[PDB]
Amino acid sequence: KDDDDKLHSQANLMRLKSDLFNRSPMYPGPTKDDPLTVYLSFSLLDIVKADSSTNEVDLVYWEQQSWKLNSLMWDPNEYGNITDFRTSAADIWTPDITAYSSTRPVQVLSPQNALVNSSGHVQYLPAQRLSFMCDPTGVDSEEGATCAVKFGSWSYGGWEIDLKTDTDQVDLSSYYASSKYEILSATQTRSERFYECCKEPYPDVNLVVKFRER
Amino acid sequence: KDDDDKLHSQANLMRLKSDLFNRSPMYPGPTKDDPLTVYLSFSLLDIVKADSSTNEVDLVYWEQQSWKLNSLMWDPNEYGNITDFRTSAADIWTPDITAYSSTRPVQVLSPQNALVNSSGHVQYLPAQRLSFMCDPTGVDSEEGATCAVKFGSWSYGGWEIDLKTDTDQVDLSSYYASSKYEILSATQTRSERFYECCKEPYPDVNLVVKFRERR
Amino acid sequence: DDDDKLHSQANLMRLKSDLFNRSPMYPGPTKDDPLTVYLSFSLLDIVKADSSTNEVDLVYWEQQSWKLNSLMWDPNEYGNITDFRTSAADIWTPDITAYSSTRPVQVLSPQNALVNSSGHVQYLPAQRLSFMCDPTGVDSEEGATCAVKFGSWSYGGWEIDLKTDTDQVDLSSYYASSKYEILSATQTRSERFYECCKEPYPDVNLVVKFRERR
Amino acid sequence: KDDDDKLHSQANLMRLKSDLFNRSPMYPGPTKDDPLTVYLSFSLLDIVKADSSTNEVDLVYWEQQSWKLNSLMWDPNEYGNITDFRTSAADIWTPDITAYSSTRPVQVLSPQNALVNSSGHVQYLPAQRLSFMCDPTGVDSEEGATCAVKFGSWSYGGWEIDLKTDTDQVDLSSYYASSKYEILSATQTRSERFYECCKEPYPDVNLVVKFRERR
Amino acid sequence: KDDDDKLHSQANLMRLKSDLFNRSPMYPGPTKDDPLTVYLSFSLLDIVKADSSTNEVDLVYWEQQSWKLNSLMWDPNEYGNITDFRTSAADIWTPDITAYSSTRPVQVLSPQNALVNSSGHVQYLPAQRLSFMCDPTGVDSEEGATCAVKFGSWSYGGWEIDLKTDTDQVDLSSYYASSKYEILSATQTRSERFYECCKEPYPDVNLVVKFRERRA
Ligand SMILES: CCN1C[C@]2(COC(=O)c3ccccc3N3C(=O)C[C@H](C)C3=O)CC[C@H](OC)[C@@]34[C@@H]5C[C@H]6[C@H](OC)[C@@H]5[C@](O)(C[C@@H]6OC)[C@@](O)([C@@H](OC)[C@H]23)[C@@H]14
Ligand SMILES: CCN1C[C@]2(COC(=O)c3ccccc3N3C(=O)C[C@H](C)C3=O)CC[C@H](OC)[C@@]34[C@@H]5C[C@H]6[C@H](OC)[C@@H]5[C@](O)(C[C@@H]6OC)[C@@](O)([C@@H](OC)[C@H]23)[C@@H]14
Ligand SMILES: CCN1C[C@]2(COC(=O)c3ccccc3N3C(=O)C[C@H](C)C3=O)CC[C@H](OC)[C@@]34[C@@H]5C[C@H]6[C@H](OC)[C@@H]5[C@](O)(C[C@@H]6OC)[C@@](O)([C@@H](OC)[C@H]23)[C@@H]14
Ligand SMILES: CCN1C[C@]2(COC(=O)c3ccccc3N3C(=O)C[C@H](C)C3=O)CC[C@H](OC)[C@@]34[C@@H]5C[C@H]6[C@H](OC)[C@@H]5[C@](O)(C[C@@H]6OC)[C@@](O)([C@@H](OC)[C@H]23)[C@@H]14
Ligand SMILES: CCN1C[C@]2(COC(=O)c3ccccc3N3C(=O)C[C@H](C)C3=O)CC[C@H](OC)[C@@]34[C@@H]5C[C@H]6[C@H](OC)[C@@H]5[C@](O)(C[C@@H]6OC)[C@@](O)([C@@H](OC)[C@H]23)[C@@H]14
Ligand SMILES: *[C@@H]1O[C@H](CO)[C@@H](O[C@@H]2O[C@H](CO)[C@@H](O)[C@H](O)[C@H]2NC(C)=O)[C@H](O)[C@H]1NC(C)=O
Ligand SMILES: *[C@@H]1O[C@H](CO)[C@@H](O[C@@H]2O[C@H](CO)[C@@H](O)[C@H](O)[C@H]2NC(C)=O)[C@H](O)[C@H]1NC(C)=O
Ligand SMILES: *[C@@H]1O[C@H](CO)[C@@H](O[C@@H]2O[C@H](CO)[C@@H](O)[C@H](O)[C@H]2NC(C)=O)[C@H](O)[C@H]1NC(C)=O
Ligand SMILES: *[C@@H]1O[C@H](CO)[C@@H](O)[C@H](O)[C@H]1NC(C)=O
Ligand SMILES: *[C@@H]1O[C@H](CO)[C@@H](O)[C@H](O)[C@H]1NC(C)=O
Ligand SMILES: *[C@@H]1O[C@H](CO)[C@@H](O)[C@H](O)[C@H]1NC(C)=O
Ligand SMILES: *[C@@H]1O[C@H](CO)[C@@H](O)[C@H](O)[C@H]1NC(C)=O
Ligand SMILES: [Mg+2]
Ligand SMILES: [Mg+2]
Ligand SMILES: [Mg+2]
Ligand SMILES: [Mg+2]
Repeated sequence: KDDDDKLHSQANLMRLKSDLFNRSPMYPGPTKDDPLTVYLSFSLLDIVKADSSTNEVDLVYWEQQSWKLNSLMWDPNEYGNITDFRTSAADIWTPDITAYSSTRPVQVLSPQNALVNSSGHVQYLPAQRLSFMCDPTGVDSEEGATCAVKFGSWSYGGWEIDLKTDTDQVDLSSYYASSKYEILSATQTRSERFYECCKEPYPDVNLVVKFRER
Repeated sequence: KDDDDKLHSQANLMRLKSDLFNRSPMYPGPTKDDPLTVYLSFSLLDIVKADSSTNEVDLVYWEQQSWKLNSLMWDPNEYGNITDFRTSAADIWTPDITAYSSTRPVQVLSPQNALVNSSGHVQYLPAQRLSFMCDPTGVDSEEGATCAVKFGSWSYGGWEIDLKTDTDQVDLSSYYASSKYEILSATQTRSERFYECCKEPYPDVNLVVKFRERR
Repeated sequence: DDDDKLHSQANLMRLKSDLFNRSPMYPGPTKDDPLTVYLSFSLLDIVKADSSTNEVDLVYWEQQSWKLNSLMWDPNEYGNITDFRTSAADIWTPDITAYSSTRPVQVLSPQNALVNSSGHVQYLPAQRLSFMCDPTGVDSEEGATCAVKFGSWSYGGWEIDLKTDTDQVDLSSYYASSKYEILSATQTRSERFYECCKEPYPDVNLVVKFRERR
Repeated sequence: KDDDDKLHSQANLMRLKSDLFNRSPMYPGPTKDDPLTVYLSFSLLDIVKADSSTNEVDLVYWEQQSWKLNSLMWDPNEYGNITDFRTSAADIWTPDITAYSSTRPVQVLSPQNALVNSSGHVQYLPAQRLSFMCDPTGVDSEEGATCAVKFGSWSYGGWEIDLKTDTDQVDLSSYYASSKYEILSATQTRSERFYECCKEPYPDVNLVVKFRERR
Repeated sequence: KDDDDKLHSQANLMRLKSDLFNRSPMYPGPTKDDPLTVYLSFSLLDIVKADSSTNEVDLVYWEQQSWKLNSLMWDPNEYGNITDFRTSAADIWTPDITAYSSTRPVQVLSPQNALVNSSGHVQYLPAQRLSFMCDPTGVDSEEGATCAVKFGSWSYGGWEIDLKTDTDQVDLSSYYASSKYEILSATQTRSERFYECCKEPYPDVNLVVKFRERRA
């Protein structure tokens, strides 16, 4: 009936995945000769705690990571008109973006699952709680306090992975209104850094947040 | 013989799980062409802590999840008139339902097991302790504090996974009599979210709790 | 005697291979193959009673024991081995939970079971459980009282039956210098029934009367 | 060259590790017909905290375990004259020795790796942080306070696993000079019990620590 | 075309990793007959907390580790002129190197991935947070406190793994300027210790740190 169509779609999905993760090897990761661009964007849910005894602030946020792999492309016509699929992030290569000034291991607040689609684009959007080095002086004033945290590849330079922000403005829309702290401003900026060691540029995305007690 | 029956019974179950799990590849997940409906529900047990300095609350509750897969269906006459069986939750596909509001990784307080039966209905009922953003303010008065947390699939829209609920009434019959906090109202409310960007519905269940200090 | 030692080990490996490799792991109890599990508690310490969260922390040993026909053997075929120790991971274990725990149960002991030729299993693991309790009275003479129910999570009385050896919780191992004194501890079986759905459910109720020491 | 010496070096070890682990099953454990002697010795590094509110003390120490297995023996002449090698603690069998009074799961501060040598002796030294039941009362005085914690096999009796101890003196040579607590005495004593149940003796090693606030 | 080079790139590196890892057995570890030198280097980041009740301190740093294995070499010519690659550190051998005075299990703040190059050199650099035994006394003083922590192999002696440092100067350039505590000095120094038990040396690197409550 109509639900035989349900079967073919299940069968078609299995088949696509098989073609992708079994018939073909897992991605070795970007190389100088296969540079990759990773798009990074932040949405800030809560500032849970600002600790002036340890100088550590706790953020809860979503981090949108996306990038494209030719290895992940397919023609939806051969696979029953499937233009995408959800999958565990264990089954696909994921980038090593990390907070550079984490003071604690990051806690993952969301299922770790990615969306892949026919163009070979991947959307990974992990929700997480980060503790990072922040001195909150003046959080209780009106001018407020400001803390920065940088994100980027741990093991890869600009010639292998390239960071870009699609928007310079941090997304404040889902932030918690009844949170102890209120956001004056938050901005995600991209930078490039150099070392005498090597001529390769090293990108980071610097997250700057201004906030006060509420 | 009584023993011979116990024997056949077992073998039957092994064969049955074998047919589903070994012989067919585990279910790939829902698609638009093959949507899934998940029924949620909540049973309240304890509000353990309300933290005024961080604005977080600790809740201990049962979250009931149900769904149906044709893949899990079988004929009881085929396998010993077995109408249902228990299984480890890692043996079956489970839905990526998550509280969108959590401040700490959820902790599981019970075995992870699911009931499954002949028509392919899965029943999963994890006990959990959750910390989420809430404002305790006013919990020391008569009106109490009201807090809320949204649950829904993290990776899936309403055209793949659709959220539903038995009732709008949270189950308090199991709530801890001696808890530091007493519960005034508790509700589970469904809604669908729509974005500028996309035509697809994004459902959630909204758990709303009204609570105050016990004395 | 060396050879005798080598033959004892060969025998044990062979007995083990027959159960966990020759035949596939027990699917668990059912209506037509029900199981009885005996529970007995031994109370070690009450480490903390928190008045602010209404939580109590306990250290205790939980004796679980049961019979499985698939675990039987005739010692003569196997070098007169009448019992062995095994990793609890290797055998089906009943799913018994504290119903009113407020944290994940912490395991203090190696998880290892005793099996013998009649097919009886004995598993005792030391745990720290924190659960829902009202401490008030703990600073009085009469003392505070708390209770926790233990039973199966996903099985009913028709599949798993609960039973106790005695109604007397064992205090013989209870820490003398503990912050809290144990006035009484009882362990009582009860069956939960419904008008609605016809299958009994069991549980064992650990009730503890305790006060601050003087 | 001096390279060839290194290649045989590696190959003989890979070879030796394979003959023990791959071509032979893992040791089933001690039995009444095949008993094993375990040596337990302690070295104290720190007493981190005494908590007078819960009556628990937190201790950092090395626990040295030694035993000899016939199935770990080899002739050095036959592999490269290799008399010993380091392996992951998970590759071999380990005795299950536990603090009987621990109030939290133990935390390992060190890699888990053992040393094995040609006569079948194994030496395993995990650095651990343990919390055990102790009443700190008197730790602010001159006599200090005294606690004890028994270690032993959880699942095996004296006819299967035989506990012995190196010294009655717990090694203080590595203890931390600047600790909030000074150690007056630390001793490790072997002991055995009997039960109404059985004739088989149960050994434990009793670690008794006397300490007081340094100042 | 342009994308052809891309493929050969991907294929080449999958082939290289296959020859080293799936074709050859993971390295058995150093031996007295095949010893190894690991270099340690420290870059100090934050002293997060100093606990004067328990005398433990919490520290954040990067620890650079490098060694060389002949078994990890290749000719870049046979292999598309790949001169190095990134990999998970679970796929290679890593030295067991522990802070000896740790009071709580080390936490890792970064991805455990390591870089390997055609000469055979391996370079591994985790961020960690360490609780270790230190008495913060006179951290109030303008003169500060002083603490040290030892690092070495847990299971290996000096004839199997020899421990070295590139500079006796700890790298402070990445230190957090707004930290509760300021760094007066940090040194990293190689020690060697003999026991009666054996005539074999046991190396360690000592990290010595003098800090005080920051006043800016
Ligand atoms: C390998 C670990 N990795 C972490 C680093 C760390 O980067 C940062 O922390 C950082 C980056 C930009 C701006 C500020 C940064 N920063 C600080 O330095 C202080 C605080 C932690 C912070 O936010 C990421 C980028 C790069 O790795 C691809 C590094 C650089 C690559 C290259 C550079 O050495 C000159 C540098 C590394 O030192 C090691 C490498 O040597 C092979 C590295 O550890 C980081 O140094 C900042 C830096 C490398
Ligand atoms: C994959 C992660 N996922 C988590 C999200 C997040 O859900 C929520 O946060 C949320 C949902 C319903 C009601 C309230 C929610 N909420 C908030 O938004 C903040 C407030 C405190 C709260 O609890 C749910 C499921 C959906 O994807 C199935 C999302 C939407 C799908 C679609 C939507 O774009 C607007 C939106 C996503 O941005 C990603 C996609 O962009 C193509 C997503 O990350 C979440 O946005 C909130 C939203 C997607
Ligand atoms: C898998 C979840 N499971 C946990 C439950 C939980 O039971 C209890 O918590 C409980 C049982 C007896 C007495 C008191 C109990 N109790 C509470 O209810 C909380 C309070 C702190 C406490 O101790 C165990 C037994 C049974 O499952 C075998 C349950 C019952 C079986 C049946 C019953 O519903 C009709 C009931 C369930 O609601 C769901 C089931 O529907 C398939 C269940 O979730 C638990 O409800 C008590 C109850 C089921
Ligand atoms: C299997 C778990 N195991 C832990 C036990 C418990 O050991 C102790 O805690 C202990 C031992 C000696 C002296 C004092 C002990 N002790 C206390 O019991 C109080 C105090 C907190 C403490 O540390 C040690 C090992 C032994 O079997 C290896 C036990 C005994 C073997 C035998 C004994 O039955 C009485 C007893 C067990 O009950 C189980 C067995 O059933 C036949 C056992 O659980 C422990 O009983 C305390 C006792 C067994
Ligand atoms: C595998 C355990 N191992 C850890 C050890 C532990 O290291 C230290 O604690 C340590 C080492 C050098 C200098 C100071 C150390 N130390 C202290 O001991 C106290 C102070 C806080 C500190 O950091 C590392 C080096 C060596 O193994 C490579 C050890 C020594 C080799 C030899 C020595 O015994 C005579 C000594 C060991 O006792 C056991 C060994 O016998 C197999 C060992 O456990 C450690 O003893 C310190 C010591 C061995
Ligand atoms: C699959 O995913 C990628 C990434 O979202 C899609 O590429 C984007 O598609 C939108 C559609 O308008 C464009 O606006 C974007 O410019 C495209 N790239 C980016 C990063 O902006 C792609 O179209 C999707 N394809 C399918 C079959 O669904
Ligand atoms: C197997 O599982 C399904 C799912 O619960 C059962 O279908 C339910 O049956 C109950 C009892 O009559 C009804 O109240 C519900 O309306 C049904 N579904 C739902 C969504 O609640 C089915 O009855 C079970 N089969 C057996 C063993 O009787
Ligand atoms: C295996 O252990 C069980 C106990 O766990 C033994 O069963 C005991 O049998 C005796 C004699 O009938 C009873 O007195 C005990 O009550 C039983 N145990 C308990 C506490 O229920 C069984 O005998 C052992 N197997 C063999 C044959 O040695
Ligand atoms: C199923 O149940 C019927 C009784 O209702 C029984 O007679 C029949 O034998 C059972 N089927 C099998 C295969 O045992
Ligand atoms: C030990 O074995 C090695 C390698 O075969 C050999 O070269 C060496 O001579 C042996 N030692 C002795 C004393 O024979
Ligand atoms: C192996 O270690 C044991 C325990 O110390 C010892 O008796 C023996 O001398 C050692 N033998 C070798 C080959 O090193
Ligand atoms: C690899 O490592 C060594 C040590 O850093 C370095 O000197 C050598 O140049 C590197 N090989 C290259 C350049 O690819
Ligand atoms: Mg028959
Ligand atoms: Mg013989
Ligand atoms: Mg040769
Ligand atoms: Mg070509």
